Amino acid sequence: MRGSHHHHHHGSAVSAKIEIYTWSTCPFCMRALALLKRKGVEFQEYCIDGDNEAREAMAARANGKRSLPQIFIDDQHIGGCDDIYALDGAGKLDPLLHS
Repeated sequence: MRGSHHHHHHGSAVSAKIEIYTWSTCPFCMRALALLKRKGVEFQEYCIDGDNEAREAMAARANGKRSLPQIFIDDQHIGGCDDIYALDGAGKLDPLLHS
């Protein structure tokens, strides 16, 4: 296992689980995506263009909300575009990512 390895009882390597539900052409979704992209983190986008079933799945997790986008970090609902930009403005988003 040649290389420079960090040890601190990590066990199986796992990282932050970051999810965002979008319509590809929604300007608020686009703005949220840009922020996540600028952070350089790895994330999963659920592009649900025209998919009503997926929207209902989203609503079930997002406090019944059907507005877009909806963002989750480590299974916690963070909210929408304004919520994530607000967090960043307060210096609270990097810790969630989690740095």
